[PDB]
Amino acid sequence: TAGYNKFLRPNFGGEPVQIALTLDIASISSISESNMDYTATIYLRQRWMDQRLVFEGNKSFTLDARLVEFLWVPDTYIVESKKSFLHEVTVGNRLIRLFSNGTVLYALRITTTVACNMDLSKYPMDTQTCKLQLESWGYDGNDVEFTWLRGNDSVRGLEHLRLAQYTIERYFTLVTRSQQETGNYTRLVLQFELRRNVLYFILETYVPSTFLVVLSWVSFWISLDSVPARTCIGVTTVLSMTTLMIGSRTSLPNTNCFIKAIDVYLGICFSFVFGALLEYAVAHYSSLNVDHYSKLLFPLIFMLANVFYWAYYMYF
Amino acid sequence: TAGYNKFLRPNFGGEPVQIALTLDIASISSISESNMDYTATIYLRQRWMDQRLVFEGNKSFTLDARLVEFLWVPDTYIVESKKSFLHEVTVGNRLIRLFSNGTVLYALRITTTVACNMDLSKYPMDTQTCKLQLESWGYDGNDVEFTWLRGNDSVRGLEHLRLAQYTIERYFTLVTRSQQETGNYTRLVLQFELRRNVLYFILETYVPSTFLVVLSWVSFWISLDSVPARTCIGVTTVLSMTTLMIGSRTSLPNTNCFIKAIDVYLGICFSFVFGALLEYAVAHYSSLNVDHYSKLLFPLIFMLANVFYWAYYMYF
Amino acid sequence: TAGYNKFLRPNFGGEPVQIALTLDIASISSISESNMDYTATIYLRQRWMDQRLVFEGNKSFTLDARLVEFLWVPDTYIVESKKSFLHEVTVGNRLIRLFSNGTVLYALRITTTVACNMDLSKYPMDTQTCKLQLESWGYDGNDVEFTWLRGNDSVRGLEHLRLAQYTIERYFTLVTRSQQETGNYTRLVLQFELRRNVLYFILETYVPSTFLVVLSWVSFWISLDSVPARTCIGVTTVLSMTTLMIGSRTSLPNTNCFIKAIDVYLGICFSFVFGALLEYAVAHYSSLNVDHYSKLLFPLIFMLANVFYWAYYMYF
Amino acid sequence: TAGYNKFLRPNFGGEPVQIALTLDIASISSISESNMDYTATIYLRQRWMDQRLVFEGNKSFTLDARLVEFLWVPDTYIVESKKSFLHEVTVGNRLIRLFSNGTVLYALRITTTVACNMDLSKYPMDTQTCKLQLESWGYDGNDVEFTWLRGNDSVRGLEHLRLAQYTIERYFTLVTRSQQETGNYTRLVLQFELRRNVLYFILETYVPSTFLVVLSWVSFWISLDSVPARTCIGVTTVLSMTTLMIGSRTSLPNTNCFIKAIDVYLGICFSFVFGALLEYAVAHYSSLNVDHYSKLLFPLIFMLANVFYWAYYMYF
Amino acid sequence: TAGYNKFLRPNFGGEPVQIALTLDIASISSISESNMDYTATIYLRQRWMDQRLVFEGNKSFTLDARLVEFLWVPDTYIVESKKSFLHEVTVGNRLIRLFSNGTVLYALRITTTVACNMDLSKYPMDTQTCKLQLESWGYDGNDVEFTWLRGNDSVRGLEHLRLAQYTIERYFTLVTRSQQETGNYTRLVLQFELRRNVLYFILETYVPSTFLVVLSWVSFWISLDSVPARTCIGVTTVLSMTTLMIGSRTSLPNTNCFIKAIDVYLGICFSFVFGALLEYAVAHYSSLNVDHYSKLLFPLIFMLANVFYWAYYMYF
Ligand SMILES: *[C@@H]1O[C@H](CO)[C@@H](O[C@@H]2O[C@H](CO)[C@@H](O[C@@H]3O[C@H](CO)[C@@H](O[C@H]4O[C@H](CO)[C@@H](O)[C@H](O)[C@@H]4O)[C@H](O)[C@@H]3O)[C@H](O)[C@H]2NC(C)=O)[C@H](O)[C@H]1NC(C)=O
Ligand SMILES: *[C@@H]1O[C@H](CO)[C@@H](O[C@@H]2O[C@H](CO)[C@@H](O[C@@H]3O[C@H](CO)[C@@H](O[C@H]4O[C@H](CO)[C@@H](O)[C@H](O)[C@@H]4O)[C@H](O)[C@@H]3O)[C@H](O)[C@H]2NC(C)=O)[C@H](O)[C@H]1NC(C)=O
Ligand SMILES: *[C@@H]1O[C@H](CO)[C@@H](O[C@@H]2O[C@H](CO)[C@@H](O[C@@H]3O[C@H](CO)[C@@H](O[C@H]4O[C@H](CO)[C@@H](O)[C@H](O)[C@@H]4O)[C@H](O)[C@@H]3O)[C@H](O)[C@H]2NC(C)=O)[C@H](O)[C@H]1NC(C)=O
Ligand SMILES: *[C@@H]1O[C@H](CO)[C@@H](O[C@@H]2O[C@H](CO)[C@@H](O[C@@H]3O[C@H](CO)[C@@H](O[C@H]4O[C@H](CO)[C@@H](O)[C@H](O)[C@@H]4O)[C@H](O)[C@@H]3O)[C@H](O)[C@H]2NC(C)=O)[C@H](O)[C@H]1NC(C)=O
Ligand SMILES: *[C@@H]1O[C@H](CO)[C@@H](O[C@@H]2O[C@H](CO)[C@@H](O[C@@H]3O[C@H](CO)[C@@H](O[C@H]4O[C@H](CO)[C@@H](O)[C@H](O)[C@@H]4O)[C@H](O)[C@@H]3O)[C@H](O)[C@H]2NC(C)=O)[C@H](O)[C@H]1NC(C)=O
Ligand SMILES: *[C@@H]1O[C@H](CO)[C@@H](O)[C@H](O)[C@H]1NC(C)=O
Ligand SMILES: *[C@@H]1O[C@H](CO)[C@@H](O)[C@H](O)[C@H]1NC(C)=O
Ligand SMILES: *[C@@H]1O[C@H](CO)[C@@H](O)[C@H](O)[C@H]1NC(C)=O
Ligand SMILES: *[C@@H]1O[C@H](CO)[C@@H](O)[C@H](O)[C@H]1NC(C)=O
Ligand SMILES: *[C@@H]1O[C@H](CO)[C@@H](O)[C@H](O)[C@H]1NC(C)=O
Repeated sequence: TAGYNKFLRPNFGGEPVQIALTLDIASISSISESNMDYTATIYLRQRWMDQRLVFEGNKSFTLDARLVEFLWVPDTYIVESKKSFLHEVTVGNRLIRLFSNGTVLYALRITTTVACNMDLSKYPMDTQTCKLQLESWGYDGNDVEFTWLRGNDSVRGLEHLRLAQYTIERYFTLVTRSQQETGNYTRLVLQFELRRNVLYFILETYVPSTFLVVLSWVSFWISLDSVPARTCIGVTTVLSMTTLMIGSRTSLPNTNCFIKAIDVYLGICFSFVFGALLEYAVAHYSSLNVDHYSKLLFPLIFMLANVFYWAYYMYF
Repeated sequence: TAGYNKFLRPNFGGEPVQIALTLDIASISSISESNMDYTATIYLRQRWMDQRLVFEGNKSFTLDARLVEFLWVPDTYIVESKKSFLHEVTVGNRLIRLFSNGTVLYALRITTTVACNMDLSKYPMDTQTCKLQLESWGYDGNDVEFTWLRGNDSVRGLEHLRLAQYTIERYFTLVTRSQQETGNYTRLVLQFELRRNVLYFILETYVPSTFLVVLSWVSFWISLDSVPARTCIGVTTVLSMTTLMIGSRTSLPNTNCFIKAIDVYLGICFSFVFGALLEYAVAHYSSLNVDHYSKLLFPLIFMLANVFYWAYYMYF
Repeated sequence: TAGYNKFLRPNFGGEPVQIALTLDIASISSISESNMDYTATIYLRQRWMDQRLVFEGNKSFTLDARLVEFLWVPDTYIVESKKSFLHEVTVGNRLIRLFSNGTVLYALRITTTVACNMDLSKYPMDTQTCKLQLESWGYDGNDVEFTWLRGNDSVRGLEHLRLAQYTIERYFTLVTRSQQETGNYTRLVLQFELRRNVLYFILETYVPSTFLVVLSWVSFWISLDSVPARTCIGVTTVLSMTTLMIGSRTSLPNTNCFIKAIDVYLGICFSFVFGALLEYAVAHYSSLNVDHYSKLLFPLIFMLANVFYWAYYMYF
Repeated sequence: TAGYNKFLRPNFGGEPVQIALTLDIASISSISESNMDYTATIYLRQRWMDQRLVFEGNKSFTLDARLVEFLWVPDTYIVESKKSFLHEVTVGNRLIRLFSNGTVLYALRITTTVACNMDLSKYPMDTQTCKLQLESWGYDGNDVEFTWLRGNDSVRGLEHLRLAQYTIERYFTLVTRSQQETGNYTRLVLQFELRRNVLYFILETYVPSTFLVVLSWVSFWISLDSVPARTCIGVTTVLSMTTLMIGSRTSLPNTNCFIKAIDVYLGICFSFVFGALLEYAVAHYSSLNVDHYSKLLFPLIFMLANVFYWAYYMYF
Repeated sequence: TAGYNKFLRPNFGGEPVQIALTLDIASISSISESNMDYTATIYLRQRWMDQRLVFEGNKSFTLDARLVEFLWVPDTYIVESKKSFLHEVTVGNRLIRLFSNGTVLYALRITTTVACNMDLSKYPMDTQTCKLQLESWGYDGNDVEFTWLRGNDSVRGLEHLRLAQYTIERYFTLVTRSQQETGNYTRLVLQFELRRNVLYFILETYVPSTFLVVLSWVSFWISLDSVPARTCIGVTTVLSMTTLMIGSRTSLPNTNCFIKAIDVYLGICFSFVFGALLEYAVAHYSSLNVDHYSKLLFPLIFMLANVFYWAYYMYF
């Protein structure tokens, strides 16, 4: 039998081993944009056929995890894993199940940290297509062929997963063929699109900015004769805009090097406030008309620009 | 005897193994709302019957932990564990106790990090029903049946536990039947309701906000003739409200994406201050009556709104 | 001999093993009030008698640490340890010493993190009685009896330890009997009282608050005729008190949920400043006497209140 | 055969083992300037010839990773590694491939943290030449000779790598000879120049500073007759410059002890603002001409100084 | 031969083993004053004579690291290590070299974290004499005698090490005799004096404070007639001094409980500014002479006090 053949894959020499995969994401622990990765716990299930491990019977038997050290198991590995570990809570979280016809069920609880590149250009409404790829580290396509057990039904838990900030709406599984120097491999890629919620940032960041712009508009009505009111409203507007900029800049650490969307909108609001103050100063200098015309020109142009920005960042 | 049968569960083929469970939470190390989990140390005790491990005698014997590697132990596992480890202080923290009739006592010190979903909508008075679920990773309900030794007496230490911010008032144990693709499992769920203290946030955050609103009310009495006093009181009110908002927003990191309760109350206070300032400005503009009427209208309506908010967030 | 009896404790069946303990705290690495624990390195020494490990001779012999895997060692464990590890610098930091009459010396370097509950009510002058408890995880009092080798002598290094913020003044060792569900255990508890230094917080936090209150007192002498000086002194007082409050609140993270002592004193100072400003405003309103009477009333009452607070928080 | 000769290197005594190396940087996880290191995942491939491991055949065979414990593998090590670990996702990420003529392919997934010294003098445009050096820890040049399989081809993935803040433009591999006390070693050094992006810091930090200097220039046009406008513009300029300095100083922790470039430019801008304010004060004192001459002198000299600084920090 | 004698030290019974030590600090990774320790990577080399490991020959042979598990190696350990680990990059970073006459070379790459007590009284110019002590954990002076191979030449890399903030100027090695309860041990202590750079803190913290004091001096020239200029200069001075105090207090976390030197100097500057403001207020009150006399008295006394402070904190 397979005494010292545990190093030899089933059908050592000839047809490769067809391993069917099943994934069950118990929970996506975190999604770090600063480190550009995601930590998630998965229930990796693999099913192959070992002709040397067959027996006479009708039913299957669940064996201890310590038997894994005596049998052959596929060298499955996450392609873009930075740090992963099999859970050892009480014993090794390994399920091994031997079947009559040779089927071997191998289940593991793996907490993995996969790095998916994130483009934060449309940061408030960005959709990140993050992938979890499983491949054989040592055995190429001529030795191990990885396959999905039930297509897109193989992966479970992603449909009902609701993260803190993101939400999976479209996930699917593919059987790609990776071409490396050592050889050709069959890679199983489960890719899912994480879309951040849109309402939170609007009601918590965009609404205060709109209120600041409204206060800047109101600042036009107050004239220079009432210097206390003008000074107070200007101080409040400037201080609130500075605090809003600070709060927006402190949400995400200085790690990204792209042009964001919330930053552009806040810069537009700050530029509008600065231009309003500069126009008030210029009107005062010229007087010692324009303000009345601005009181009607600013709302229409500002609303049109806001609609243009929204149409640009939602549709095209 | 069970020479190589340590991989075989007791009564391998036929009736399952009835394992009685006992829990003893020594300490809940932390409760992280940002990561939405809790780290706690538990004294997991399991009792089953091994017919192959029986002997002739009357008394029980405590064996070394290293004997665990030679016997069969259940593959108990925490369902929602992110990171757990058996303590190795001097030796492996394992108690194995063999009995005359076949009873096996298996005790472990496990520091586990279980993720329980937290809803922070009523954040100052939120009650989180966090669960600790134990299940067999490999053996289904037809092989291992998990049971509580003494019902709700089995779990000890939760009644006398007093955390820093929370307090357990109602905890109970259930025997649920989890239906997975591999098979049906008997899960033991100890769920406990953690209720945060109510007085600390009221006396440290709500009271300063009430004092700020009182100062805003007092600002009405001071007229425009004394510009220094009005300027000082307005500056103090605005600066204090901004600092209070900053302190409230820095307590919890930017991880939750829900509408909180302390945020709503602080926003109401900020809106009241802003409306008071705007009404003062409008009254000054109209004069160059309303303030006297407001001095009587504001207290009653404000108190009624506060009572309505309290009744909404305490009862229904 | 004890071929496979390494799993069997000495005198397996009958009188228990009397293990004498010796502790040597090399350094208390940290004392975290936010996590409510302390990390310290200890030189754990255990001495028992193994009748099966006796030989003919007169002298003792130091054996390699790898021999520990072949002998029986007590399952000593820290009762409230959150994370501990035996040091592996070059080899395993284990001293095993075999003696002629059967004495076995077992020394380990253990960096442990013990959680001791901290009451921060009198935070500037709090004394925390933190304990380090050693117990047998598996063997009860009928199998292993833990004893202190030399009573309060046994523990060394605590008398000469001077931490950054604390100072041990009274430490002692007790032999308690813990009653658990599994059985009764002999626990060795070394408890030490850590007292924080009193002068640092007085000279760095209380003195600036006293200077702020003195400046608030001086603010009474300046009249309303010199509006620049009054405005400057008021701005300086308010800004300094806000900065002092911020610095006091940022020293300890938002983890405790108790009423502190430094917070109470700073709140008293802030209330005094606010009351001084309010009284100045009320006197100005009434004039358009009281201030002169206050200039004499405030010092005596303030000093008496400070003495009462000091007597309350030092003696009773 | 090589029964106990796994401790003996191939050709034990005589000609050394020629090991050909291949590197494949899957991802550079992080580049920490505060800790002055970089964490990256590499696919280390080694090819040597074991005369004792030859067999009769024509094709190669991929063996299990557990066979590595039975064969001889080179003691390759990263020279400046602070913390590294071979990935264990499902099994040990080891590829072992035995060939007919004796070639042995050994592939490992290693996440390493190499410390490369960073000179942050020209911090916005600094180019760091960070190295990854592989050497034999035990076997000197007379026992193991490390060689690159394909010269600069050998390393793959660096050309297409685009980090968050840096960009590799020139990387190359060298075979150096390290002279140590124990012996002479053949070190394989892959050194790559990481150049930080230039546009982000200009458009996000330098542009606000330029706008602040422009506002300071505009402050000259406003005269002392309009004290509200002058006070507002001065307050805005000072507050904005302080906030910009704070934001620049909070980007990098207080770890470097060098004279940076962004700090010098921001200090120049702050000195310009302070000198403008001082000159305005001096002109007011002298009046109770210079400002008109300054309105023309400042732009030319400021632009020339900026061009000189740019030429200094880009070319020489 | 030494079949089971690997637990027995060479010359088991009689003369002790003379182990010659060699140190090579590859890099001091960090020096944490908050935790009062330093993390550094060392190349620990030990040379002893094993009479049972001799063979017939003329040359030495480098054996695999896995042979270490079969031989006897000294139980060297860092006396004040909080956390250390032998590097496992590809294999165990162990060099074992057997010689003809019995010499055994044992080299290890150890990243260690040694706690050296730090006195931050003269914090800007503090010199910390931090030690790295190596001792035998189990074998006393009658079993293992640790010796330096070449005295001060034994340690390499410290002379050319230039850290971020510190600089080693005087390091030396000593053979001390530690007296413990178990026995007397030969400890090898390499102690080095780390001196922080003096110019960085002067040009980045002391220079802004001096500029603030200069601005406070200039504030005397401006009279009360120009209230805008006086208000602006006072606001700038107070705000800049507060920001400088905040920046100085945020450099080091609230962990030390000593009287620093930079804190004393900044407090002196703050007291000077406060006294200048108080003297201006008192002069204004008395007028409604002193300022002219102060304009000459302040520079000389301030310079003399600064020189006295410098002489105190540099020489005696
Ligand atoms: C023992 O037998 C071995 C196999 O039976 C022999 O190894 C092979 O040796 C040949 C040549 O000696 C190698 O061919 C080269 O392989 C290179 C790497 O694949 C090729 O480079 C091309 O491909 C890589 C990968 O995509 C590109 O990155 C690169 O830019 C280029 O396009 C060469 O072009 C060439 O084909 C062959 O790869 C080796 N096989 C393996 C598995 O390494 C070995 O030489 C024999 N030894 C003796 C002494 O006879
Ligand atoms: C060797 O013997 C094995 C067992 O004796 C055989 O394995 C079984 O094979 C059958 C069909 O070949 C499997 O039946 C299917 O199982 C699917 C998964 O359970 C079912 O899917 C349904 O259930 C899942 C889980 O709830 C849902 O997620 C899914 O949406 C769907 O509702 C199918 O509907 C179908 O029943 C059976 O499960 C296999 N058993 C195991 C333990 O995997 C094996 O085929 C035999 N091999 C040979 C060569 O004869
Ligand atoms: C095989 O032999 C075993 C021992 O020889 C048997 O185990 C014992 O079984 C008896 C009853 O079947 C147990 O008695 C109960 O134990 C409970 C737990 O101790 C008690 O509860 C009380 O004490 C706990 C602990 O303090 C409290 O928390 C609780 O609130 C309550 O006050 C019960 O009151 C009762 O005494 C005994 O404990 C078992 N021993 C052990 C070591 O578990 C076993 O049943 C035998 N099996 C067969 C098939 O005969
Ligand atoms: C058993 O055999 C061993 C080897 O066969 C012997 O070890 C050698 O012993 C000799 C002298 O006893 C050593 O020579 C010295 O080595 C020093 C270290 O290399 C040299 O120092 C110089 O080089 C170092 C390293 O560059 C510099 O840092 C230093 O400043 C100086 O420039 C000495 O100058 C001198 O050569 C030799 O190194 C040993 N070999 C090894 C591998 O250690 C051993 O003595 C024999 N024992 C007996 C009992 O006979
Ligand atoms: C078996 O043989 C063993 C050794 O052959 C015996 O162990 C020794 O037992 C004697 C007394 O029974 C111990 O003497 C005491 O040791 C104390 C600890 O050293 C001393 O305390 C003094 O020294 C310590 C350490 O510096 C100080 O901290 C303390 O304050 C005090 O000054 C005592 O004063 C006294 O000497 C001896 O130490 C033991 N040896 C060891 C290695 O532990 C053992 O008893 C024998 N058993 C039987 C049954 O005969
Ligand atoms: C899964 O669904 C995707 C669409 O989201 C589709 O492209 C793919 O073919 C599906 N895979 C299978 C085979 O079910
Ligand atoms: C434990 O308590 C819960 C809640 O009261 C109850 O539903 C359950 O039946 C109890 N279990 C036992 C066995 O007492
Ligand atoms: C240790 O000290 C405590 C406190 O003084 C005392 O109660 C106890 O009895 C002492 N133990 C011995 C054995 O000296
Ligand atoms: C690798 O590239 C460097 C830089 O061009 C060159 O100096 C070196 O010789 C190259 N090595 C080989 C073997 O091509
Ligand atoms: C090492 O140098 C120190 C002085 O730096 C000296 O005290 C010591 O004796 C020297 N050791 C030897 C043996 O060279």
